[PDB]
Amino acid sequence: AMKAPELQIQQWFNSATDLTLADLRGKVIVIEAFQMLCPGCVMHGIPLAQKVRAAFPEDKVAVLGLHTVFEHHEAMTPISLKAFLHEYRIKFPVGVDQPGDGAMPRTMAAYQMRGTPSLLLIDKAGDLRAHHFGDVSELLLGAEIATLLGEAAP
Amino acid sequence: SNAMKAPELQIQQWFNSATDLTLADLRGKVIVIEAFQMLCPGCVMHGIPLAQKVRAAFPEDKVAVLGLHTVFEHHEAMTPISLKAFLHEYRIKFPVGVDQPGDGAMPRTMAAYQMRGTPSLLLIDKAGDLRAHHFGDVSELLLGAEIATLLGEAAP
Amino acid sequence: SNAMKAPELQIQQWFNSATDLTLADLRGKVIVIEAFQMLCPGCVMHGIPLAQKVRAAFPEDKVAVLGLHTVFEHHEAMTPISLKAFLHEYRIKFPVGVDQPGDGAMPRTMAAYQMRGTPSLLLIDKAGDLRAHHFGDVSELLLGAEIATLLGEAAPS
Amino acid sequence: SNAMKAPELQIQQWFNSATDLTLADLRGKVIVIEAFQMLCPGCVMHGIPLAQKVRAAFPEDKVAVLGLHTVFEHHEAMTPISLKAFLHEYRIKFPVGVDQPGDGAMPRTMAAYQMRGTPSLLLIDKAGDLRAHHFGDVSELLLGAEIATLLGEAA
Repeated sequence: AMKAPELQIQQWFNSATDLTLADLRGKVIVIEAFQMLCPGCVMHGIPLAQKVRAAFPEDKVAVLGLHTVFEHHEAMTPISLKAFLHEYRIKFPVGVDQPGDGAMPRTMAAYQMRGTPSLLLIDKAGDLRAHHFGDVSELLLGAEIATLLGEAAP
Repeated sequence: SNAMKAPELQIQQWFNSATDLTLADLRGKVIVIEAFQMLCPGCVMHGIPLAQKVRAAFPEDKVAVLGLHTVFEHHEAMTPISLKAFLHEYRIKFPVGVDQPGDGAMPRTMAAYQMRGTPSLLLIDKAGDLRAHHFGDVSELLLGAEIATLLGEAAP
Repeated sequence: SNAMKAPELQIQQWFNSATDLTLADLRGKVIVIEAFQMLCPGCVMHGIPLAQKVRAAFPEDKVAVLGLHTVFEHHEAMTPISLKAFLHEYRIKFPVGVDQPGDGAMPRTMAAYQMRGTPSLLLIDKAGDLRAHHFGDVSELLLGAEIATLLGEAAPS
Repeated sequence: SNAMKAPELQIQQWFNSATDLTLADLRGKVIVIEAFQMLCPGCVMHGIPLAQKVRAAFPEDKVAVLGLHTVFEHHEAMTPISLKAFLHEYRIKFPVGVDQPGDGAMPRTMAAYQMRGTPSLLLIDKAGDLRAHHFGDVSELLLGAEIATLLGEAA
């Protein structure tokens, strides 16, 4: 039906461990898929993910970044991303999506994302429940997160 | 004046420019230089958009707008390959010069101008003298006033 | 036993390789890894020519030879665009992996292996265990002896 | 004279030098210029060591030794960013000038001297005329002889 595909991560930043979705079962998971050089991610996507992180507690809601480099690959390598996350004070876990055989990296391809910024919501069972591309109403995102937090744990 | 000649640009490479621009090529124009780092949040939010507003407000024949990429930290994260993509993604079309690597962390032009950080905005007159040097937030009213003052002066 | 476990490679990208190579992929081969920086004079003068001799002296079916670009200084001078040109000019044709950036200066695989600098030469047995770890100058007679010893050992499974 | 006047250097940036050096600055000294690319194996193995051998054999006051980084291929791989680190790693301390990038692949000093490739070694006399232009391997005996001859000529 709707099981969220496993993350395929080359390298994690801001994380002691190699996080998987299975590690996060029982939490609502918000994934911000972004490119560090995408003006919409920097202006809207990343700040939204920071608002979510600030508005909901860690024990109930996981917020993750997924750096899905599908263009200008040499300009946005993990060494660039490391500096990005430092300069923009981004503290939540951020996974480098595993580069693919072509332009799109593996997690992006598995989720059939249209590009960036994309926001994915996974429920406590690990099912994919929303997938927003571009601008997101904060009111409606809040509504969706609440709907998922009000559901029973597996 | 007690004004002094603007030191010559020391550029490693140019983006968005058919030629290797010098301040001497630009003699007779008022020159606006936006010194920035591409991973500096204040440069991306305020400094570059301000330089674009100047470009849109004044004609090319009268006012030159240049970007100067002055990387003084995280050098490996802001190499010319990254800058090229950044200019493309942000649709920045005016000429942008990569400042040459310095003896230490600060690059050559930045040091020559004794710049204190980024974003910094420099204004050079028709005669090639440095007339303003702003670090950080700049009032658009004040900036327009200064540019008009320099435009109102007789060509050299 | 003196056979410590070999950490999994943490690589950002590969040159001269169709696939993302892992040590698990290479199980059953003796693996020689040359960890180098492209601007390190000892790597250019000695380490890389040694890796190429190993590659020429042993068959690909039995011995894998891998380069690991472990940039721990002057990071901006030794980025992958620079490495690509270096591998071309020096005709280095075996797979070369760029070590992932670390928390600090040292990259991740280099730190995992507790390397002292470059060049370093690491030898991993058919079972995936680290068996030698040489820093700097290496005796070709003694390295050839170590590779034979490892090749002499029974396959795993 | 006998010999073509050496064309002016067209340098984007100098390393290991307090000033923007010119051939005119060095009138009255014999000048040895080693044109090289930092990723060129023959430059690293033979050309730069030769320049260093010259610098060690002859006093600073009589013989100037300059490097000229003439990047004509893999341009993006050998910028001054990478050259700064290379000079440090290899402990090259003599003045090194980045040749001004050209319109095409060849930078401007390289094109002005019609160099065949790297390493190339140029010899300029005390009067500023080009007296030798070598490509690839150079005989140290021959080079020493050529330098002595130029050093033997009047002011």
